[PDB]
Amino acid sequence: AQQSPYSAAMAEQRHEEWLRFVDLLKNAYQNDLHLPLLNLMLTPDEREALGTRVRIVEELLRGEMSQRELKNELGAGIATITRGSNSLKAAPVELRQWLEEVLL
Amino acid sequence: AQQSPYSAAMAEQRHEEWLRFVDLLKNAYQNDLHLPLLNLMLTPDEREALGTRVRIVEELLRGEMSQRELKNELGAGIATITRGSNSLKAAPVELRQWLEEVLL
Amino acid sequence: AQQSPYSAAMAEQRHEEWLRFVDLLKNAYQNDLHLPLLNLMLTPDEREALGTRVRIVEELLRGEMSQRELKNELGAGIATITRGSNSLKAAPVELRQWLEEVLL
Amino acid sequence: AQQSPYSAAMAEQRHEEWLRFVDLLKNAYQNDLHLPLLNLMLTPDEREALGTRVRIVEELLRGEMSQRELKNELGAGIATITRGSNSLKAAPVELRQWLEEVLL
DNA sequence: AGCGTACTAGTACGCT
DNA sequence: AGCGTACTAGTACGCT
Ligand SMILES: N[C@@H](Cc1c[nH]c2ccccc12)C(=O)O
Ligand SMILES: N[C@@H](Cc1c[nH]c2ccccc12)C(=O)O
Ligand SMILES: N[C@@H](Cc1c[nH]c2ccccc12)C(=O)O
Ligand SMILES: N[C@@H](Cc1c[nH]c2ccccc12)C(=O)O
Repeated sequence: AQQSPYSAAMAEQRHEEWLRFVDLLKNAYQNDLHLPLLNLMLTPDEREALGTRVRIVEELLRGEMSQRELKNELGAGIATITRGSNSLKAAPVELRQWLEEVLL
Repeated sequence: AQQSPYSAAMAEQRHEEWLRFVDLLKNAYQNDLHLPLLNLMLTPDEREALGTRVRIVEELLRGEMSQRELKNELGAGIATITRGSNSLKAAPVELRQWLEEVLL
Repeated sequence: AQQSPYSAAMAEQRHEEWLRFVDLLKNAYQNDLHLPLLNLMLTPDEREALGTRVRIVEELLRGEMSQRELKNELGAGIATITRGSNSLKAAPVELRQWLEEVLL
Repeated sequence: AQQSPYSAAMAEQRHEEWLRFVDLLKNAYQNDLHLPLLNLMLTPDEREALGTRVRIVEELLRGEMSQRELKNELGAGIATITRGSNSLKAAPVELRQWLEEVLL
């Protein structure tokens, strides 16, 4: 939400800035300053939502439990598992297969 | 927005789920799959908000422009600059001083 | 609003000046002069904002009403409840659990 | 600032709530939870402003330096010393004289 | 359906 | 005079 422009016009300024973040975080990891950087850059709520999403993504690829079970284990809405499910469908083959290795 | 509990109870699990994210992303960067991973894990809006926060944090450390100017440059609400400002106050000395190197 | 520095520089002096306040107020309570001391030391507006914050913090721990409700009851902006909410998230376990005793 | 009503009407709700704070802090001091309580209740900026005010009040009573000097030592505006000066004028005799003991 | 929370809008006010 | 920041207004959006 950033006053939703859907405008091809400047959805561009708010991407090169995102890449600047991606790069800075990159250095942070290398200097071991990623944790405080992520504490500075994300809110507590964002960090938690992210915790849940990795579990969802992991378990989905794992496929050892129905989505209804996953939702119970995590205390999540089913909508949130579907978001992971559809996103995963769109992820590149490379990413999906690398995830099934590290995450499994 | 996950049933806000402040609950000493399990803010640890979701916290441990969050650390699982931190580690995975760590690997992603190392394997050069961070970009799609972050495209899979965050929504377009989160990516953008993050772009703006790096700018805010950078310009605040830089301290060459008032916050009223920063707000006009970024098209942000003053409240968002204050969140960065207060957060920065809370950041570790280590982090603030490294940011002022890479980010300046 | 005192020349926001984040400056490792002297955030200790002003911090040590702040601790001088904490100790003086301590004495005030013990001698029953806290009320005028607090009338001397804070402005009318700070006292009032503080009244609203205790309510927010109390009601959030209590967790019996939604934040939309809290906001109407108190005539506050939602942003002010979120500040309380996030602040509470960061409070030590000792504090949150004692608050839930005296404040509930 | 709380949308400035000057209205004798409800400047009252936003006083009994303030007394609730004064009382809660009281307990906090007794149980040694005043520090985290004050970290939860005040913003960083409020704590710092408070450090400066105690110094101002102490030094004014002390009267060993002109106000122009005080201002330099503290890096304060002269307006801020005048607020202290005028407030001190209005403080009860009891308070002023107790201050001159503990603070001097 | 409801709820928590980050955000752009634009104020007041304590400070230097 | 200028500046930092807490606030009421009311949005969007991720969540359960
Ligand atoms: N940790 C910050 C995250 C944040 C939100 N908005 C920001 C703007 C700038 C920098 C950081 C932030 C917070 O919880 O408030
Ligand atoms: N890219 C995903 C991000 C996401 C949101 N919720 C999720 C839950 C699980 C995994 C990913 C997500 C999206 O925009 O929808
Ligand atoms: N420490 C809190 C102080 C605060 C501001 N607004 C609040 C509302 C409720 C409770 C605490 C607060 C902060 O800096 O944000
Ligand atoms: N009661 C004082 C609070 C105050 C503001 N600035 C100060 C400076 C010094 C001492 C007290 C103060 C007032 O409303 O003005």
